[PDB]
Amino acid sequence: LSWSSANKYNIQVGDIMVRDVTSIASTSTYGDLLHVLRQTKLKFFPFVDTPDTNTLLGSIDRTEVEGLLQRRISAYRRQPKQKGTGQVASRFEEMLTLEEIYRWEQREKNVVVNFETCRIDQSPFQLVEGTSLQKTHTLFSLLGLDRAYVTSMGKLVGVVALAEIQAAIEG
Amino acid sequence: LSWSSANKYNIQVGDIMVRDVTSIASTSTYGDLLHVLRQTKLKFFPFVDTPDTNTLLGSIDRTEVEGLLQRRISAYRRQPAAAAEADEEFEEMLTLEEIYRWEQREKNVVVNFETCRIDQSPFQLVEGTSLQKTHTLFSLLGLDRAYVTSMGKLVGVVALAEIQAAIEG
Repeated sequence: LSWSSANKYNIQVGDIMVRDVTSIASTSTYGDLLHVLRQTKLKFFPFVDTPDTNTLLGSIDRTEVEGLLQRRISAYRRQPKQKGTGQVASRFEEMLTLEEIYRWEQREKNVVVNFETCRIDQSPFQLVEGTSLQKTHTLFSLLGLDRAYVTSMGKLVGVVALAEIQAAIEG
Repeated sequence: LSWSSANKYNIQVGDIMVRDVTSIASTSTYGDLLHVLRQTKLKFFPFVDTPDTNTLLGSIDRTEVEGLLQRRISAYRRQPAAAAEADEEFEEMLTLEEIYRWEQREKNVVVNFETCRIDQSPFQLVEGTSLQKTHTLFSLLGLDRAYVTSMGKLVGVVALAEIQAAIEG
């Protein structure tokens, strides 16, 4: 003779995941890049199909985005005691001024970016909404992750950060 | 009428194993669970990876499945414990009409086999295996049903009944 019942916790990536993701799509412009760099602190972004479709194609590093932008800026002016100005005289020729870079983005702020010389990284996992907070935590622990992208059949749906996960697991 | 009159030779799990297994996968819903319970009489099922990949991760008991379902149902009518199911018209009891409505709403919700107990099999039974070795396997472990696998993948079920009969016919 016996009875039947029970209870439990039941949290999931979705009741933690941020649905407003700062992503970079193959259709974004150099203005989009500068924005992501200036308006965030993220060390990497999800590299999407298109802001509409949202097919997660991988992720791009901040240092990788900074590179594309640098290669562009330089490959544009590529023409081939006085007052001191501020300038990113990289390379080693003759101070490429800061006023120039300001005017640079004014001119190419809407030019779609060419992510060809850029390195997109493939994720070694798949994290879906239904996933339990415990399996999501174990995933982060075994791979040593800080941020993971939750997908839905290839499409970006949100971002989960280990911080948010731990806190949710303690609340 | 009917017909018959045959026999067998050097038989193997495969020439006996049922290839259409009723399994439970980690991706199945609560409807799948209610299905397996209402349409079968099995005491346990093979717990698979995905119905597609079919990695045999273990096996779930019927009582175990009934539990997960029970735990769901109750932890859906809000929060709280203490209330038996029942044919309506003694209070705070999940009425049978509610449970009906329950499966109508959670029928396609994938199940969380976390609170559930999955049992690891102590053996490996492959297709190439001879009907004599499979019988000895069942005999020593005292089995009724065994899952035949192919490199981790669920391939079919063999029942002791089927084995004995095969060994006599």
